[PDB]
Amino acid sequence: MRGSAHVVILGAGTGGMPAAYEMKEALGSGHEVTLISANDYFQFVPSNPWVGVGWKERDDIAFPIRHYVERKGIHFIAQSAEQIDAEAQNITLADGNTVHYDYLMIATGPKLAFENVPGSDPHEGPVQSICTVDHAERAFAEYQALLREPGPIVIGAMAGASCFGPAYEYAMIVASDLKKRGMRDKIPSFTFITSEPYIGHLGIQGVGDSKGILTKGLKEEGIEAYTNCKVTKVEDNKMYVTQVDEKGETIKEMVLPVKFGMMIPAFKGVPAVAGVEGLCNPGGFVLVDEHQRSKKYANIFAAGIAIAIPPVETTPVPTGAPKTGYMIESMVSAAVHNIKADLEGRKGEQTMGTWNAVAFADMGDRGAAFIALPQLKPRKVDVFAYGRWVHLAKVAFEKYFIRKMKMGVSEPFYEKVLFKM
Amino acid sequence: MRGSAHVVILGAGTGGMPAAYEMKEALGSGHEVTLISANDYFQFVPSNPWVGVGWKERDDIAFPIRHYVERKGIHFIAQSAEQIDAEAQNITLADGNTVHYDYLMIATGPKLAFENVPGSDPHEGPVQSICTVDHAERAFAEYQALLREPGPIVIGAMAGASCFGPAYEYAMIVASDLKKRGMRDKIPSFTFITSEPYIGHLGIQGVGDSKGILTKGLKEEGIEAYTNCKVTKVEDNKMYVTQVDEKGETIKEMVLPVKFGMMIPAFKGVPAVAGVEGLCNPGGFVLVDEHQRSKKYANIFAAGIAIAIPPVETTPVPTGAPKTGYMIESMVSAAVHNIKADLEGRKGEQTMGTWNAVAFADMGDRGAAFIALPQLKPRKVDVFAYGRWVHLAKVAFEKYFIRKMKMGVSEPFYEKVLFKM
Ligand SMILES: Cc1cc2nc3c(=O)[nH]c(=O)nc-3n(C[C@H](O)[C@H](O)[C@H](O)COP(=O)(O)OP(=O)(O)OC[C@H]3O[C@@H](n4cnc5c(N)ncnc54)[C@H](O)[C@@H]3O)c2cc1C
Ligand SMILES: Cc1cc2nc3c(=O)[nH]c(=O)nc-3n(C[C@H](O)[C@H](O)[C@H](O)COP(=O)(O)OP(=O)(O)OC[C@H]3O[C@@H](n4cnc5c(N)ncnc54)[C@H](O)[C@@H]3O)c2cc1C
Ligand SMILES: CCCCCCCCCCCCO[C@@H]1O[C@H](CO)[C@@H](O[C@H]2O[C@H](CO)[C@@H](O)[C@H](O)[C@H]2O)[C@H](O)[C@H]1O
Ligand SMILES: CCCCCCCCCCCCO[C@@H]1O[C@H](CO)[C@@H](O[C@H]2O[C@H](CO)[C@@H](O)[C@H](O)[C@H]2O)[C@H](O)[C@H]1O
Ligand SMILES: CCCCCCCCCCC1=C(C)C(=O)C(OC)=C(OC)C1=O
Ligand SMILES: CCCCCCCCCCC1=C(C)C(=O)C(OC)=C(OC)C1=O
Ligand SMILES: [S]
Ligand SMILES: [S]
Ligand SMILES: [S]
Ligand SMILES: [S]
Repeated sequence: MRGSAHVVILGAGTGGMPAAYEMKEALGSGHEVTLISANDYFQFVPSNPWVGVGWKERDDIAFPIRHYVERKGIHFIAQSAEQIDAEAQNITLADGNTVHYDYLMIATGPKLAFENVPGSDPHEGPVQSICTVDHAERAFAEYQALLREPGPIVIGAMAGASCFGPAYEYAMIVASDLKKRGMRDKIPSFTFITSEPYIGHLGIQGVGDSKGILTKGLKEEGIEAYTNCKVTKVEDNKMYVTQVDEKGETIKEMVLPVKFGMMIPAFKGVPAVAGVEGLCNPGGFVLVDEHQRSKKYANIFAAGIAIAIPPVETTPVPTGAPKTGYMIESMVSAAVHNIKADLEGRKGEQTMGTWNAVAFADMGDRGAAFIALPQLKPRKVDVFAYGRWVHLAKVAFEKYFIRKMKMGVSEPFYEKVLFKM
Repeated sequence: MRGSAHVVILGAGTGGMPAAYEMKEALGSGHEVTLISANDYFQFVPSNPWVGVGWKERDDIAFPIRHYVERKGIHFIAQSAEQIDAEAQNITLADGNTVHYDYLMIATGPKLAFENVPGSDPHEGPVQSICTVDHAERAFAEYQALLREPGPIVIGAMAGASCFGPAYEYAMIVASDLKKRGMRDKIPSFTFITSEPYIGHLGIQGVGDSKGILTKGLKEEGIEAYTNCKVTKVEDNKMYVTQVDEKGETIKEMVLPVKFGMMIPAFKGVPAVAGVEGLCNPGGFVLVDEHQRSKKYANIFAAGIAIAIPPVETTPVPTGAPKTGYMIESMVSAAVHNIKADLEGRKGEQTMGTWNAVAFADMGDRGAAFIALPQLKPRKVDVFAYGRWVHLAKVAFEKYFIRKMKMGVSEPFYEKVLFKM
């Protein structure tokens, strides 16, 4: 309302949860902040692969949101938004109730586009997913069914995927867990299928010696790897795969039996956001400027996986570049700053800064990680790391981020200054 | 003097040059800042290996100091200090003139301890050095003599060395340059000799896969490598090397003929500083507290290679851990802050922060670099990088640091925030 603007944050994930706290800290008691989310709990997404192999449980990586945001004066609605009317500035919830906003910050993450590959939905066949804790639990249940009745394994990433690290991580920890259980020798075949033009491309044209290291890692585990692949369908417990050459021409088709499978799907924008006229590209991603502001609606901002970022290359099989946590938090920080600036008679000038990708993977006792910036080469930083210390750093960061999601954030967010003293 | 304290910075190197500018910026026109240095020019030390193979010249990496510091109100004395009387607070210069100080910041870098190995002084025999531009020029002259009359090459690091990267870099670029000149096949033997307990230890117990990468790099260049070595003498154009086992017992002695040689020497404190009673350890390094303040004299501070840092391990052949640029600048920044604090009735609380080591090496088209922190394992960051981008980053940083040494510094110093936007 006038003089007391209502800011709604849609989606309580890696971007949206911090966005809610930061928005309320920034605006104070004179304004209303409402966080709306499909789930009543927060989950630490990067730990889902471990849930998928039974190395972690839901309770380790997830917690109920309400009390933590409410104690900060933030309203919480645990309902999915089904429609957004950008003209009237009304959000229609799954229960049919309506929420009006003065500013909207979209942080809705990805729609997991299983529809791209008929039969690939985790509920339709043997190809599972570890992108959410619900799905990771389902993946682990199927993994146990595999242990009871061993059969072919296929892990990888679909055409159009932008999130490749977790596929490699999952393959490695499944292989590891099999060995632990003395079951590895009972698997007839273990295959890695990816849309990447080469192993370790990771949607970022490689980082450090990711190609050499991941290539050798898969080989060492007896995992046969295929690149430039797209899955045309999953049917009768078989994955139908087409492999192309540099020019997109078929060099082979394969039919792979699958007892246990996990393929990272392509991401699209969620339906309620994609459905807003003029807001998004054909993929459903919000078209925003450098200030995280929608190009169509001046009072809609967006951050996280939900925003559109232009491609920098065109791979033989479509692939996308990942949108990772540090860049996401930079988007959130900028959006919050610029909304506040708007509420104070200014055009905020803050941007997300330089494009970058960062990621951790934990194989158990040791981890891998990378940092790449900016997007195109030659880069200013292009590094891949491996070792026990990376495992320890992942453990530490998870513990930290979860505590911060409970205690609240406000500051820029980062402890780079704390560990450098 | 009273109400107008005189601060003297001794040594105009990586630490001292910035220290002079930062001190004057911090104190302003009410105080006097004098920079005293043995040479009338600044040199960018990390580029010396390239001067040593003729890939760079003195004029590329060095420039006269006077005008740049004087235009900032800093007094410049291009004389070596020969004696320091800490009681009277008087510095005796090489010309016999005396300079009084109220505060002294020692930034005198290393004494190159060739005396540890009889015959190893660059002027005494074929074993040269690339630690200074004077010496690197001499190394290149001898390298040309090698080209005229090919013979055995021996490159490496002496017992007690703490600076290992440049030995590997130099070996690699000499091998590279030989190939360029079609002379590589004319070298009867090319040997790498190091006090490190293993290749790629680097005085920091390894970083990333430094061991594997440097091991393979030397092998690829046909360079035979020996670890756990100390040179007992250089004589009649032969290097007498003793190799020990884990327990320091001789497993062999070797006598290596040398036509062209380069061994990084051990570092000690410079004589004028080491000669100050109670100031230093037996090695000549200033014993300081966390605030960079001498433990003996409250008005003497120290930064850079000149300070004592306790060892964290005891290798079969003595080795030391490197003191590198980012940590050095942190020492400088803290010293300046705490001297100013003293001049304003306070004990400055600023410290150099977390121990870390960083380094670049440039092989021509591609570079290597590492970051390790803190000193003991498991680390919070332990990374090794290689590629064209590292070459480009080294070129950029050199260009930047040299310009900053001409234009002046004041700020914390760093552009991490500039390239992240
Ligand atoms: C398996 C996996 C591993 C990853 N590993 C890393 C890593 O190591 N490092 C890294 O930096 N990044 C990693 N990422 C990438 C990225 O950081 C995460 O995907 C991150 O969670 C994305 O944040 P987000 O805020 O954009 O979306 P999300 O965290 O997915 O949050 C979206 C939120 O919006 C909600 N929502 C969706 N639709 C609606 C609706 N219509 N109405 C209301 N709410 C809705 C969702 O329930 C969810 O709470 C990983 C990603 C995955 C999937
Ligand atoms: C070959 C080489 C390569 C290196 N590579 C890297 C790298 O890649 N990355 C990195 O971060 N670090 C690197 N270092 C390590 C370190 O950063 C440098 O040695 C750095 O120059 C040390 O800074 P300093 O200020 O302590 O000493 P210096 O830079 O050596 O400065 C000491 C100054 O004191 C003067 N001085 C000495 N005695 C007296 C006296 N009695 N009276 C007056 N003045 C005196 C000297 O002339 C000199 O100007 C490298 C070192 C060397 C030798
Ligand atoms: C972060 C997301 C992107 C990637 C996700 C998943 C990656 C899976 C990791 C597979 C790699 C396993 O293979 C592993 O790699 C490194 C090689 O560089 C080796 O380790 C080697 O380098 C490391 C440091 O980096 C040294 O500490 C070690 O002594 C050395 O042998 C391991 O001996 C090898 O077993
Ligand atoms: C910084 C100071 C400390 C070290 C100083 C001097 C180091 C000398 C460098 C010798 C290494 C040369 O060997 C080189 O190493 C890397 C392997 O990791 C290889 O490069 C490999 O990893 C890089 C990324 O890191 C990839 O871009 C490349 O595609 C891959 O092949 C090169 O193919 C090999 O030729
Ligand atoms: C320098 C080499 C590795 C050490 C990096 C330490 C800190 C970076 C952690 C990466 C990370 C960031 C930044 C991050 O913002 C984030 O989102 C919350 C993650 O999880 C999804 C991350 O894993
Ligand atoms: C993250 C991987 C590598 C990129 C690092 C970029 C900036 C760091 C440069 C290293 C360096 C620092 C910090 C430094 O302070 C310094 O002294 C002036 C150097 O020269 C001696 C350096 O080479
Ligand atoms: S998923
Ligand atoms: S990734
Ligand atoms: S030297
Ligand atoms: S080094």
